[PDB]
Amino acid sequence: AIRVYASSTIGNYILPEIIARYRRDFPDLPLEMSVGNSLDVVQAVCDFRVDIGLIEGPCHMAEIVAQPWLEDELVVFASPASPLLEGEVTLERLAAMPWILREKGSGTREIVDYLLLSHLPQFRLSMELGNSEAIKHAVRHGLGVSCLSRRVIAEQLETGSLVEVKVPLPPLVRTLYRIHHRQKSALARFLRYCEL
Amino acid sequence: AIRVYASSTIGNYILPEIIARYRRDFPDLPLEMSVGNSLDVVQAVCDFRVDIGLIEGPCHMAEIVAQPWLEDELVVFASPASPLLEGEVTLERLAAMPWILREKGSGTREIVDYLLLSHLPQFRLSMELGNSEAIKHAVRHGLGVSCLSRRVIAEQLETGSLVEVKVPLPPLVRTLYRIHHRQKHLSSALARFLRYCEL
Ligand SMILES: O=S([O-])[O-]
Ligand SMILES: O=S([O-])[O-]
Repeated sequence: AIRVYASSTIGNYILPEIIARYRRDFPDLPLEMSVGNSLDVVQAVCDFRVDIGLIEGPCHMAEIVAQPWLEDELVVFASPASPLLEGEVTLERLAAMPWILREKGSGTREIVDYLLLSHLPQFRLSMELGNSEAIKHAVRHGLGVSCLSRRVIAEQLETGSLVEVKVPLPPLVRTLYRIHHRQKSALARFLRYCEL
Repeated sequence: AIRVYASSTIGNYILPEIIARYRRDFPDLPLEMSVGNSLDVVQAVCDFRVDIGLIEGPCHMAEIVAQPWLEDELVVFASPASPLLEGEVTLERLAAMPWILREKGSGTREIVDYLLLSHLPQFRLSMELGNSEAIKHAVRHGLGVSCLSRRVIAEQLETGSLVEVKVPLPPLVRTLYRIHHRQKHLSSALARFLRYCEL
């Protein structure tokens, strides 16, 4: 049996298909998947409840072995009818927007705090939501702007109900990590399917 | 000064359109939205942390006033390659498929257990997932079968990545409840927001 805990982006937009490919080639092999945020994954790995954990924020703990797994780009997005789309986008223009952010303790919020909102002086924090679907649908209804992994809003980017905003910053690329406890099981068979 | 705590189905697929229309005609008034599961909302209203709660499961707590608000139709669904799609679907066939269900404390978990899972004897619980999106894509890739609100899987029901399964049972309709504390009856500004939540 394998126990995997993934953060929101991974557990909802990367992991389901991997399990499909895994349980296709290995039926009768158990897999219990749990999805929370990056903090919940880290604490669940520390408690010896899961075998491996997949996080989208950093993790600098002595008892945790973190290895880079995939790359992921966060994007500022807005509704197509947003005034931010017309004209040159600057830092001061982005700080003046109503930002809908993920709760503190999520990897998305921590990374965007480091790469983006760190340079938006006194950015207006309009709403804090505990999941990215509520953030996605709020932004597409013109309730503000946000920053999420491209995997979360991919379908809405192609459909058109959400438009990527050109940010005057280097691309907001982040690393998704695989973690496990140092002091801690057919994982090699499962880790095969997490390769590109 | 209005704070609303809603469950995952309501917060993700209903409230955004309402709040947008509300902030359009009333841009001044503040509006704080929080989304969790049904137990999150119930516990928050009991603790006076939020003015009103919107849930997708029953709530029978003593000092919580629950009133039906909307109706919501749950759907048994699977991938286009499931054996549940053809023949007469029976309860023994349904119980024999891998069921991906929500975590306990979700209104969806409690309602499908009462209206459906109670009638599938010895159903296999393949997985338990904390959110309906992971469920939606797990079944979309073929991991099994589940039951979610039609609002959650409407996009996929359209394109065909997910297919509705006919259940030999009455249509699985649930009631979305609006709750508040028996001690704190809702204010007048809160009432104006409720007009926008109605059909
Ligand atoms: O769920 S993640 O954004 O930590
Ligand atoms: O998240 S809901 O099912 O309470």
